Amino acid sequence: MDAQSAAKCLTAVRRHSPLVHSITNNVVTNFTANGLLALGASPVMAYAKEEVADMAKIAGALVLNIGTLSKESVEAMIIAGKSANEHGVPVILDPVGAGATPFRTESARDIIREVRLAAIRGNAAEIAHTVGVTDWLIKGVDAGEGGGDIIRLAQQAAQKLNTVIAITGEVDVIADTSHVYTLHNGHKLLTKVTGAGCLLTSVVGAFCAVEENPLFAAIAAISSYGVAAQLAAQQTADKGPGSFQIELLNKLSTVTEQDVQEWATIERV
Amino acid sequence: MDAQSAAKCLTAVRRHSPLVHSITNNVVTNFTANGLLALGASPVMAYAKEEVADMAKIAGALVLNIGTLSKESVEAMIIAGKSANEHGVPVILDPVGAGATPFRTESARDIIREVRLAAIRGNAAEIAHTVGVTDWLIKGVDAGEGGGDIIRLAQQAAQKLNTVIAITGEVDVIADTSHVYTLHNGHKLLTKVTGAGCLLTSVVGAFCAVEENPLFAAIAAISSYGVAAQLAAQQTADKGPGSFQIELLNKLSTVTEQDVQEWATIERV
Amino acid sequence: MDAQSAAKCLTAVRRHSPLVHSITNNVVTNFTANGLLALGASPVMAYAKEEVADMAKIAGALVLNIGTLSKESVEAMIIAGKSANEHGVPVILDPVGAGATPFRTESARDIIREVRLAAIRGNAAEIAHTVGVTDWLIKGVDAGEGGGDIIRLAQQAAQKLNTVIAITGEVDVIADTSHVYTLHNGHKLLTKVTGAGCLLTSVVGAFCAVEENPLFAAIAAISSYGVAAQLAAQQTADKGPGSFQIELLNKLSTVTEQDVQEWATIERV
Ligand SMILES: Cc1ncsc1CCO
Ligand SMILES: Cc1ncsc1CCO
Ligand SMILES: Cc1ncsc1CCO
Repeated sequence: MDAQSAAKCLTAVRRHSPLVHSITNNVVTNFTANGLLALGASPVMAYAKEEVADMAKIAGALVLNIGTLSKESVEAMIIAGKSANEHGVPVILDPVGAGATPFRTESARDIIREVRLAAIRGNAAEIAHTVGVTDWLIKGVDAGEGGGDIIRLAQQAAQKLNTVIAITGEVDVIADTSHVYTLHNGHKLLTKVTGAGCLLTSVVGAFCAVEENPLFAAIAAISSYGVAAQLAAQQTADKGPGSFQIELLNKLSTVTEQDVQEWATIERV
Repeated sequence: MDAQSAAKCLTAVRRHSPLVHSITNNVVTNFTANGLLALGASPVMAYAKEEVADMAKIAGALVLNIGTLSKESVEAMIIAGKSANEHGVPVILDPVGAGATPFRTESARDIIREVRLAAIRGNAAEIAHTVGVTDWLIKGVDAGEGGGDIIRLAQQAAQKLNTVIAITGEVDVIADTSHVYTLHNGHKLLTKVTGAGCLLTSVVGAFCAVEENPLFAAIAAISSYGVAAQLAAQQTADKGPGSFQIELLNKLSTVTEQDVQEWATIERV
Repeated sequence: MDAQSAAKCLTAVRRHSPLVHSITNNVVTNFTANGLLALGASPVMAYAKEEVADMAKIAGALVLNIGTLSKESVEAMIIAGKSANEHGVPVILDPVGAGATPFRTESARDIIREVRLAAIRGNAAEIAHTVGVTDWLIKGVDAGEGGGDIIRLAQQAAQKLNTVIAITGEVDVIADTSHVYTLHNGHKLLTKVTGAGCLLTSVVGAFCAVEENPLFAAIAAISSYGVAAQLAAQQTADKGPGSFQIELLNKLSTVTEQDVQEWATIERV
């Protein structure tokens, strides 16, 4: 895929306005919903065991996030995932905090055993503890803590689970069983807005609802989000993280196809 | 009622600063509270069964919203409603998603059987499944999917439950047992801000706390909110949904009596 | 302590970026996290009984808030507090609504019996019902409902629990077993932003993670927050509470040491 192609998937999402069902944490519910609305999609949050199966079956995509998990919410995520798997609705997982505490690592591993996933998104450490692999990294600072080792972790995980693995960082690495790509987009102010990464996972869900190949959907989602963020930072930079949060939402609704073609960097490895 | 009268109820709300108790969904808690504070009221959220009855009895109004309901939260809403009914505190209901899943339709019907309501607010479909009536509509696009049929649904529901029914849309229809009105106010950017409709339901609650006739309170609440939204969009328009959300809050605190008299359209049918 | 000293603790917080674990209400989760990120700290929310002990032990500080409490969340706060007490992590408590309903007063008293606290923050009424003392006051209006009586309540509570007591109001009163101070900072627009007080409690937590004497940490935290708020209001004033919320976040990230030295008023009694 290329910048031109990613830009086309963005226009598709806006034309179809897919329904994205989220079972997420309570620190990012409002931001995630506002971001999806700004982008042009339709968000819906539902967590009760008596309704998740019914809501998941009528959605375009299902997004699972364990940020502030509980025994009952993990049980609901699995019931919802099974329902989506039965009706052909792509499911995306964000294993927030996997590795930080055993309860999170356990819940993450349980979900991947019971639900077939179209994609998994998180930092290096979160992905390694979820799949149970090697190569350890949190995010990195400068120079280079290892690029080939991250590329290797991504491919190994993707091959074992037969899904798409997107490891985010200053440089994004995305891969499926037989392909690997590195992405250069975004701005550091995204680290000062809670839920920024989570919103990205939901946007990936929106793109998967309109593009059949999950690898292409993920690449187009991450490239579009990153360009919106950079353009927002240019207008937001020395004002602060408060103004950036608001301008990010504005840009998610005004970013064009030409913008993505000009500022998104996609490289096949 | 007229624009002049609606404008007077707004000044009343600001003078009394009523305490509005909300039992709502976790996607709109922060926005709903900030909007009520901006308007000039006092919000309070409490959901535990061991305290809802005590909190409801000291409030000026009670607002129930099933956006992200659970078995226990529906039970709490009913305990709270019964307490308010015992101490003369008006109760308002927003049956979010009624009809979307059977669990939501069931919970909505259970609440209206056990609690006496001053008003119910939602779209056409939500109102029809909650009361169990005819006439089906989601929101409409252009031309006219039927105005008289919506007017009929509103009056039928209002007569059966002896309460006020407010069906929102590009054109708002409000009615009680013997009166019907259509309202023309607002801006479409309200559809790009999550919780915008919910905030409106809470504002109706604030107005009911200071005006004895619930039909008049609802008309004045919806007219004032809509004018604040239009004035915000004029200053927010080509910047985006992010800037609009912030300007809506600003306008809820600066909108005047003259503003409402000039831009709110109220028509008795 | 003085303005010069408080300013130094601010730079410390930004250099260390402490991890602050919050077990709080769902009306202020997003705002609290964004404020901590803006300030320069690292927030983490976790509420499940199967993980709070593990998360608390690796944090720099623990913050407990009963704003929208439940039977299970109070149980979790206590398990988390015990763990922090075992690993030397300072714990801060915000007894939101203590006195409003017996369930809140009871839960607040249970926490102070089971957990050793570095500090407690709330209004006069909340502090009196939590500790079970005299002197009653909500916030005050003008003239003077009693300054010496508030000073007395603070010292009595601090002596009995051997902790720091911070009673907020137009004038802030902070004290420990043998010292008392009054602080003059902030702006009234903080009352129009939900979670403003709660964010302050979390900021106190961030400062306690880097300064050994909790009294000094609290003084420096409250002075810095108040100066950021005043500077934001100067740029936000006649636009509204919406713009202020956003500018407050901006200022929490741009406020300097010189700013605090110039606009914070600290007086030892
Ligand atoms: C997006 C969303 N999901 C359940 S409630 C809600 C807020 C708008 O009612
Ligand atoms: C409005 C509200 N209700 C319970 S907590 C809260 C946030 C301010 O403490
Ligand atoms: C700060 C925070 N705590 C648990 S989830 C979360 C949102 C970012 O994932």
